[PDB]
Amino acid sequence: DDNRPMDFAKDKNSATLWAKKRKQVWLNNLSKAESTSINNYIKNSSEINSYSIKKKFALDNYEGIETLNEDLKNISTAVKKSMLTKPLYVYYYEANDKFGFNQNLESSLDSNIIDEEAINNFAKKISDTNFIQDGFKDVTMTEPDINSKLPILVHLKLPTNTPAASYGNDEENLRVLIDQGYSLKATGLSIVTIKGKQYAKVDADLIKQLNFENDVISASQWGEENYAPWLKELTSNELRDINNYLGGGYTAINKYLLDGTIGENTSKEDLEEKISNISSALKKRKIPEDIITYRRMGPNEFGLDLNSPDYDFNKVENVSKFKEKWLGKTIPVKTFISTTVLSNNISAFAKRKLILRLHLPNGSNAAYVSVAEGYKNEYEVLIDHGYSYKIDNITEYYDESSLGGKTNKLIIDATLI
Repeated sequence: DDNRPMDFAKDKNSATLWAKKRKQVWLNNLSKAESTSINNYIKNSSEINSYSIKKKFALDNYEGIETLNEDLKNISTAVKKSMLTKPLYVYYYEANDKFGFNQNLESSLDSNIIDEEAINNFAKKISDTNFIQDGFKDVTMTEPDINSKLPILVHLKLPTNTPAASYGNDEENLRVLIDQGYSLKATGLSIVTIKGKQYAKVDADLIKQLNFENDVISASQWGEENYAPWLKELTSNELRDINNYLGGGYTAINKYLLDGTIGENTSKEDLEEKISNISSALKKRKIPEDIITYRRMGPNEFGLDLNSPDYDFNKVENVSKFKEKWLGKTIPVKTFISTTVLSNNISAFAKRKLILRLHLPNGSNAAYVSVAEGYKNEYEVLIDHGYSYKIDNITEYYDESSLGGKTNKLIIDATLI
């Protein structure tokens, strides 16, 4: 029950009373599998969250580890039994990395003090961005009196209905477990002093973006519902040249857009005609709400060869190089952008190491082209040529599967602009 403030602030006694009361009931409402899985999270959260990432980006017929699948499912159903009846502010310390920001926030002259230039740049970086939150998240009810090393204090507002369960082995320092599927949107920034030391306080809202990840059924229903009319209403030439692009025409078309190259069993005129028809098609029904889309990018899309030493992300140095190079950069895109609404890996591009996770905003000129017959299983959203995207974050994970290439891969969170 929620007969409490929205923000316990520094009032640990109240927060504890509320939490104890909630948690006891919640625990009595759990299955033994659910119970087991929450205790698993207590023991093993890091492994479970890492695993959720490996799993969502894996190929279709990836089996994984059974007990961890159970933990994903059971933790989620468990916490859904503890939904908030009103908003709750929660707290956690955080590092630069989680905001895709690689400038030191600490002043070079005084360790207790935030650097002014850095915090201003930070202010820019955290704006105009929905930070996807992978895995589950556990947070504190109160401003934590721990002498944190970390530069950032997140003050996160959980909305009404958020599954957020009171849990932990210490009844006097119960934590809050937040269900996966959410993103973080900054609502304010300030410097605060805690025990003589400054922190960048990021006020943010927890929000939920459309993001099907592995939910093929939902993704298909959404694509059909929003773009079937689009398909039926195409002009004959638009339908023809979209069909051509999809059927393998994309290579020549996108190459022409990239660097004007014309293999001349075609003409500049024909290439221009197909591009103009596909583009006009893509302007016909703007993306109706923000949606996360995905692309397995080849190394060339970032100036790399398959055999470039820098492409070797199994060395930490190269991941660092890549992060320093591309973090926060704006990438102009002359080509059409083929994406999918699924996080699933794709056989034909199974070993590609760069995974674009692109925030595709409402009003973008793009279409779910997989409504077209014979393409239902591609789950593809095609974006118009000429856009750009900014890189919000670069996050590595190890794809241990052989078909995936036994390699670290980089989840590149980006926003279309």
